[PDB]
Amino acid sequence: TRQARRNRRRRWRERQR
RNA sequence: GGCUGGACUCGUACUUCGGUACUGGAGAAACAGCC
Repeated sequence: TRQARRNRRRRWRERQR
């Protein structure tokens, strides 16, 4: 599913926010 | 959270109008796994 990018991309990206 | 993604509900695109697809969009690094 898309909830992988919403956990993989989400975990590497939130780090920036 | 130290790491991954399997649903949701949305917003937005599509589309048979069901339903899926976009986390270069959130609630929410929530829940599951290991907890």
